[PDB]
Order: sequence, then C-alpha cells, then structure tokens
Amino acid sequence: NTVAAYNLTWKSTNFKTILEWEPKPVNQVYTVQISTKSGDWKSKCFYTTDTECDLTDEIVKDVKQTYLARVFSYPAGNVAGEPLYENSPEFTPYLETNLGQPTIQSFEQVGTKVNVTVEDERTLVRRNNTFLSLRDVFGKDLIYTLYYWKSSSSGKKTAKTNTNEFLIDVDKGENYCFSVQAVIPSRTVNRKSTDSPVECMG
Repeated sequence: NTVAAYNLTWKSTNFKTILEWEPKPVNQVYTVQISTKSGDWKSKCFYTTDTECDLTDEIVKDVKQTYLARVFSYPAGNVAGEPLYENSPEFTPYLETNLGQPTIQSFEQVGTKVNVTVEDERTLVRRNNTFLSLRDVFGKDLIYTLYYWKSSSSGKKTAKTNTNEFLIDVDKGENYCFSVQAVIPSRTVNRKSTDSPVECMG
C-alpha cells in the first residue's frame, strides 16, 4: 500500500532550484531523477524520506533548456507490484525562475538631480571560470522601476531604466525616500519581484 507522489513543484529564485512534492512518507521511500526535454535520465536523490531535492547543479549548466523531473515511490522497512511514479510539469529556468528582492546601493544629490544606483547581484551561473550577475544573464530584458515620494507625505512618482542607474530631477527643498522593484515585461508568468527596503535621504 504505497502511495504515489503528487503536486510536484519547482521552488526557484534567481536560479537556485529545489523540487518539492507531497505527501510525507510512512514506511515509504523516494527516488528523484532529472533529464532535459531531449535526453536521458540522471538520478540525483536516492531512497530518501525527504520531500525535497536540490537540482541547482544541473539547471545552471544551461538556463535556456527545458527540464522535467520524475519521482518513484518504494516500500520501506519490514513488510509489491509494478514501479509507481509521477511526472512534474516542464520548467524553463530563463523564463520562470523568480526574481529576488532588489537593494539600493547608493543615492547622491548632485545639483538639481539625484543619482540612484542598484546593486548588481551575482548568481551561481558560471562561465569562463567566473560567476555571472543578474545583468550579465538577462541583459536588455531586465527592467528596474523607481518609486519616489517626499519624506512624510503620501503620493509617489515613478521612473524606469534598463541599466543600473536612475537620474531624477529633485525639486530643491524637498527631501525624498526611495524603493525599487525588478520586472521583466516580456514574461507571461513570474513577472515582478517584491520591493526593496526603503531608503530615505536624511
């Protein structure tokens, strides 16, 4: 009386990828394997009582590739039938990994303009013996949006950029607070990230 695994999910943010499934096993053990859309299967997590498996290493070898996973159920302990398994939905990294929370690196007042800079986070995607950054991986596809208002007031204004810098005209006398958000408009799924922590001048 072994049961099949169900609701297999891809937990992934900025390319660090983990597969999860249900349910928690009782006298049952699991085996997970992975394979590209066009290839053979490789086994990664062997006979475990866990309901998660880190597959980062395989997916970062080529983020534009479509992958699918599979989970087998086996009886465990002192206690038959044909192999019982379940498939996951497809997963193309470049198109569905979640964008994580951004961070303002610096902001500086220069005359009537303020310069706001976003930090360029590094990823785990390697190339030429070096780690690639979010901007390195997405290029022109990735867009940042700045939200700004006056210190203890209530209305916000916005600005967009496809580099890592904003230059906004500040109306002297007024003092600002900022917040940034990441977005890849061409997506049909996980389009935006959460907002960054607020930074105020003063």
